[PDB]
Amino acid sequence: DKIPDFVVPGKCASVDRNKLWAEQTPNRNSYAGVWYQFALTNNPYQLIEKCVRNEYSFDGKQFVIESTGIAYDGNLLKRNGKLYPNPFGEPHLSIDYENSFAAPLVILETDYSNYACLYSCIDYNFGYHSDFSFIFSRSANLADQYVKKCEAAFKNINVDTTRFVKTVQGSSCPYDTQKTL
Amino acid sequence: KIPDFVVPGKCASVDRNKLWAEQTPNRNSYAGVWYQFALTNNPYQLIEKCVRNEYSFDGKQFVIESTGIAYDGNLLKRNGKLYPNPFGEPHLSIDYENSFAAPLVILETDYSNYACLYSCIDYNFGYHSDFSFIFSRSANLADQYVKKCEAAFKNINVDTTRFVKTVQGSSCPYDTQKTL
Repeated sequence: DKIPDFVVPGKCASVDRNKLWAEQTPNRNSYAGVWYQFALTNNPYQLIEKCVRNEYSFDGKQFVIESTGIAYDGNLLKRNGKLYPNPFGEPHLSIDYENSFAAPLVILETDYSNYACLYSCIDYNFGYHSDFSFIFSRSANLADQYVKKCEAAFKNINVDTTRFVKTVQGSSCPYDTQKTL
Repeated sequence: KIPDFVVPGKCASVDRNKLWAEQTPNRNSYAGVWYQFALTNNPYQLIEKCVRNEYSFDGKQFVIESTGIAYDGNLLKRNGKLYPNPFGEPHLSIDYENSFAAPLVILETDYSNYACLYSCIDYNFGYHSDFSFIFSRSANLADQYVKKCEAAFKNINVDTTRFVKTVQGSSCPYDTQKTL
């Protein structure tokens, strides 16, 4: 039998959230601004296929997100999101979007000015989990030195980095239009 | 050949504003204990049998203590919350410790006997998954109320043959569960 490659035997990995959480709380303003999705592992929830541009505004208690790009049907699309602390006090953020589920979102590693390596995982009741990983860049491109940092981070939590797929970005993307949606 | 909870098409349009208008003044009457009578295939629900959900309303949200027997046969408690959708959408979010949060619509309830609950998520490939539940104030639920939920789910084109009954009743250690 075959199943989606994002449904994986066993439980979600450990991932040292308290340390990350404590590193990241002082730095929220530095995480704000525009992040481009450089690559992601197979994600059946992401409605934006190409030119994925995530604009974050920090209001002192959460991030308000405008996510834009080209949808799977070829039209421009804007999605309104939020990133806020997990409501049970767990050491991670919840990422939430209009007309969507909300999920944990761990920042496995970031330097704030070039890249971010993001991770979400869910355990199922039948001995499997699904996880969803992302490489974010402050630009349309991302140098291999930074990509390799994320590769290391994901390998360290036993994520198969051959699962990453690059997202269309760059001069073919109507970013100046997207930012006005 | 794909799971029976991955269904073609978009999530149904459900008439959430009418339901929110009806329900928002009655939150207090939704508190207390609800047993899960039946549900459609759900890969997220960690409690297999004897599912007992105790709701406390604080004015703004519900706190939930869910107990029963896990899939390994051991007792389990899960902590949940049910709060208004943070974007101001006319539905609640159901959230549990160390899980995802999802929309949760009350398609129909009489507060004193039954509730018919519904969640749906859209995929980027044009299918959806929905997750439906029949709750009862008791371990059993009279047929008339089962039928009311069936009609409410059929009205939004959820295939009610997907429901499976949850173990409830004498085989269940509720007084231990109350305790957890």
